[PDB]
Amino acid sequence: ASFGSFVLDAGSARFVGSDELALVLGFAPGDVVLTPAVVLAHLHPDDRLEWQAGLQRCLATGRPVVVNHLLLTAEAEPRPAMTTLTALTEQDRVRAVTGVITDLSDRVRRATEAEIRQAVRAAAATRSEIDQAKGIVMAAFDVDADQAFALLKWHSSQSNRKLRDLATGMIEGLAAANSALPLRRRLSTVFTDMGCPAPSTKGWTVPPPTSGLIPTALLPGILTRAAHDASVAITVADVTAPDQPLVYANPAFERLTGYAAAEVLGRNCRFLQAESGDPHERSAIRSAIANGDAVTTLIRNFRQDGHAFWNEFHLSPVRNGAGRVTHYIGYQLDVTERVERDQQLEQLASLE
Amino acid sequence: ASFGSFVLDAGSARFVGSDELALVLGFAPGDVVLTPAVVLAHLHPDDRLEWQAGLQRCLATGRPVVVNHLLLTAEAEPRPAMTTLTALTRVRAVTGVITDLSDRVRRATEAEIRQAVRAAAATRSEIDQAKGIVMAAFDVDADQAFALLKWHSSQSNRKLRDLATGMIEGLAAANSALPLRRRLSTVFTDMGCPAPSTKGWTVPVTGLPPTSGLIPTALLPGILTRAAHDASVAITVADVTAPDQPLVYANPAFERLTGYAAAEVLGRNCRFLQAESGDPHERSAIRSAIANGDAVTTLIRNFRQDGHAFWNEFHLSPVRNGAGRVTHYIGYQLDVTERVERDQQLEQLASLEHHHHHH
Ligand SMILES: Cc1cc2nc3c(=O)[nH]c(=O)nc-3n(C[C@H](O)[C@H](O)[C@H](O)COP(=O)(O)O)c2cc1C
Ligand SMILES: Cc1cc2nc3c(=O)[nH]c(=O)nc-3n(C[C@H](O)[C@H](O)[C@H](O)COP(=O)(O)O)c2cc1C
Repeated sequence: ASFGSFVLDAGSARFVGSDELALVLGFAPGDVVLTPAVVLAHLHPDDRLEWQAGLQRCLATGRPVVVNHLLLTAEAEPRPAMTTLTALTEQDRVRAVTGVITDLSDRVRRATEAEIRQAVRAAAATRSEIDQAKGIVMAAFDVDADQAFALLKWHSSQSNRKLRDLATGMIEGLAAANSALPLRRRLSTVFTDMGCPAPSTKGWTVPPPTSGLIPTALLPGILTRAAHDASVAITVADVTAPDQPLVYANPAFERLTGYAAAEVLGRNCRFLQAESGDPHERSAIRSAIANGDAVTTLIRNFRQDGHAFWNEFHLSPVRNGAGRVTHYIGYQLDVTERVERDQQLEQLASLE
Repeated sequence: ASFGSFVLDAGSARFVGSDELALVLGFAPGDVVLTPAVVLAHLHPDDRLEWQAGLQRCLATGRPVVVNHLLLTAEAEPRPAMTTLTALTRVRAVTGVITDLSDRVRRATEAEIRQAVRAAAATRSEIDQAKGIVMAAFDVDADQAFALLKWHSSQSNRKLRDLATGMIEGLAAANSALPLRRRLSTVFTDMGCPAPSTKGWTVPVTGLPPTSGLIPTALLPGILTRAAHDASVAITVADVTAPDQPLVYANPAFERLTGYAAAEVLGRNCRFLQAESGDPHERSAIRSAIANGDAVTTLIRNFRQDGHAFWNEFHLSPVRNGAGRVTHYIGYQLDVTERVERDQQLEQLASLEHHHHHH
């Protein structure tokens, strides 16, 4: 049960296994004729080449051999085992080899809970925190793990930083970042603070019966109050006047842009661009307004302070009783977070 | 594998020990003459009797023998060892193989620990990933994210590592159409965490009077009618002079938000968004504010025409005619689900903090 024995004759290859050998392997003594192939069968496949070689060398050299290996069990886990081999030399020639397979299970020393905890914590102290960085990126841009992984690799190349170095830098960079900024824009600044290229700034320009249940007399006060209280920016420009000046700006516009409604009347809305308006973008807007068509524009803008943001503003033409388009309505929206995410997908697409 | 061998002639008791046997015991081959008495001197007293018997047994029987024992080390703890004895056939001599199991035993222990570390390293990576997912999904720091993972592990009676795996697998399988915070919240509840709260509130409004700027007063109705029509947020008007405060205006942004066409809601009170599930106290708060001509903001649970729910923060602004009579009310509905979902997670952490401070 603990150990078994066999003998092989060099000349005739006659293998005689003992009753104990079958028992150490998981057999009854008489069940099977014990053979070397059967012995190898109950060894872990990693042990079979060395075990065979150990025997062949004992036959060729006659010196004793010891092989460390496992013993497979049909149901249970493998047990540590050892095989010793010795030879009988007749006239400087090996006549037979006797082998002894022993079960080392009773000599195994198991790992204490303490040393395991020490080793696990040592590894946990030296780990790369990319898994956390992976989770932050996937959730921040609502992308999957693979996509989040791909982005982190790209960002490292641009920063010329180790992949793990990017993970730590991003995490402690995000932690010290300004919480008042939205997350996606916060993360992009963390990446640019580490040498990654700033995101692109290019934009684009693309193109009521009446219920009668409101008294005509009461409509102006109702509609005036509605524009005042609306949570999105509303503006009106007199396209008949010099330089298409603004004639209305609601409080939401002040909040969005930092310019007080009073101190903006009479001016063209270009001022939101500071002195950084792109010429090609201006031509698209100017051409749209002159043509009296309805259009939507994505553009970068700036508040009365330096704070930049993406602005998707829609332009609606309004006619008078004569059918002449005399005013335009502008609907400004801060769409920074959508654009930040969409730019990351552009980046992933570019990796095709 | 460090081992040594010997051969012992039966009749003459001649003992031939290998150079390797000398080294196993702790001597260069030339330093010592190898005799059976020398071998036993490096075994522990308690092994000597069993070892001698095994050697005598293999001689008489000729049957293989194995003896477990120690090897004594000068100024060091003994090493585990094992002797194998085979006879060369009567018994002409016995071949012995003394093996030092010190290395094999040490490596097996080291391997068990390595496998353990790999298991722990895997469980740490998933917790770290889930920690990061929570951090950015709800925009909270790592301690808060980790605290919420511990909280939701407690509420679902799960171990933190099992929760982490469930959240990652579940989120991956969630419906991509749901905005992330709603999506993740339903993953926690699908795993046994209790459902989020449903109770809202109603508060007053804490400005400057409205003006129409420099819009020509004649063009104002057309200009601002167009404005309310194209605005991206919902706008509704109710006539509080008519019975049951019916809806008299609703812009397309309201139609997108609720799934109701204006034609099919004009003339009805807005309560239909509550789907007959309005909290009695919340309704009374709204009624009282309206009856008093107050400006209030209300958070309430609502449902589109298709039944799907959303958190609605809608502001109520009274409109007074020339004589000062409130004739209409304006409502601005906003889907603030994602914000509310974050506030609720933050609310769970703040509730725990208060508990720790005051118990
Ligand atoms: C009602 C209205 C609102 C506008 N709002 C914005 C805006 O928010 N941001 C912006 O960059 N341009 C806006 N524009 C465009 C500018 O006012 C300007 O007409 C356009 O950029 C062309 O500028 P240019 O005359 O310098 O080429 C708006 C135009 C109108 C008519
Ligand atoms: C302009 C306006 C908009 C409203 N919008 C909503 C809404 O979107 N969701 C909601 O639950 N209640 C809304 N209400 C409140 C209900 O229509 C109703 O006044 C309230 O539930 C009163 O309680 P009762 O229905 O029990 O009388 C609104 C009220 C007004 C005047």
